[PDB]
Amino acid sequence: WMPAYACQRPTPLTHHNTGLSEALEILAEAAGFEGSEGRLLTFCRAASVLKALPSPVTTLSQLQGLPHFGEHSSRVVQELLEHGVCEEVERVRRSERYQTMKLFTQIFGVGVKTADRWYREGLRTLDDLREQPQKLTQQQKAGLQHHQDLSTPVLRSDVDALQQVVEEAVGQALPGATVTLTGGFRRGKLQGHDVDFLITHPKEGQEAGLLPRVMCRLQDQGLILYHQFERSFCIFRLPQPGSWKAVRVDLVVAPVSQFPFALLGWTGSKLFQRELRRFSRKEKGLWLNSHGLFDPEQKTFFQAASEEDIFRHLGLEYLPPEQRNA
DNA sequence: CGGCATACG
DNA sequence: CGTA
DNA sequence: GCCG
Ligand SMILES: Nc1nc2c([nH]c(=O)n2[C@@H]2O[C@H](COP(=O)(O)OP(=O)(O)OP(=O)(O)O)[C@@H](O)[C@H]2O)c(=O)[nH]1
Ligand SMILES: [Ca+2]
Ligand SMILES: [Ca+2]
Ligand SMILES: [Ca+2]
Ligand code: NA
Repeated sequence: WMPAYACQRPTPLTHHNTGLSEALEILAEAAGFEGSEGRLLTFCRAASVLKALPSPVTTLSQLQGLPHFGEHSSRVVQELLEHGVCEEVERVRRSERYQTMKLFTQIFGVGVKTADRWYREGLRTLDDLREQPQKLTQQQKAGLQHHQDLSTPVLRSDVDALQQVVEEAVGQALPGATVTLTGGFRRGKLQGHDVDFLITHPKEGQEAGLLPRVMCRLQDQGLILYHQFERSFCIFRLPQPGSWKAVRVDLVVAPVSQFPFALLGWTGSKLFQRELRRFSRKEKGLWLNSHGLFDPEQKTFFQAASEEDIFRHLGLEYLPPEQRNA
């Protein structure tokens, strides 16, 4: 019926079980806030299964045979089908622990571990953090200062103007270098919390040393509100009607030999990529990352000229980015 | 039961 | 530890 | 939490 790995099935951005998937993803998120990566994965995968279905789930019977639905996830769906609400999910939603971990981890520079420590220390609100700035890293100070802007979704309409600014700086840094939009926008999203760009050059090796040159030029243009190599996680100044707003932008450089692997990895979704790497390793005996695909028996790397090549070498039907919304 | 993606900053 |  |  439906295969067990999310990389084996198309997953569109919009689907027929939105409410059920959102409920499961609350439990997934809450598991992650408690450090239970296994439970987070199962709830994420069960949610993703529903996203891949061709029609709404109406009755519990329709979960029989679907992968990743056991007693717990099935009970969640059952309660939503019978009452429109799942008591467990609602308890999580209104819990002080969930709400505060959510608010803290949403800060750029704050992960689960930091948020958990703050929570145990008694901290609960953004103003609690602002009042004791001595415990904050420079990254976290920037994420806290910019938090309101960064909490607002970026529009696909904003992205093109920003891509052109990046292209101009990239072209000065290295003529002929290219900029490719990746992340959720490449999967078709009309909004997102940040913009992702992948940079390369058609002559292998010319990209060496490129990212610092790009960042220096963007900084000289006054566009960088914050930046800390081949990956840069920045906060950019983006024009707005009569003003501007802070936006998170990630820049990545890859040599053209690795570009298909980097494009695949940075286009996501996060669950899709984890499932693809898991499939590669556990079903095909091959090790996948954003740089390449390694056969550990022959000790050789697969040359890829396209994403299509990578799917073929893993024995998977090709999925365009818009069907990778696992 | 073991496993749960895999890097870089 | 943070980030993707 | 679930799969194999
Ligand atoms: N956020 C995130 N992305 C990750 C991780 N690991 C990983 O490979 N990625 C890759 O990085 C890509 C871009 O990260 P992102 O957070 O901007 O993802 P996105 O564009 O779908 O999210 P957004 O729509 O909220 O902007 C993901 O789609 C995914 O392929 C991870 O742990 N977290
Ligand atoms: Ca089952
Ligand atoms: Ca993004
Ligand atoms: Ca990103
Ligand atoms: Na964070």
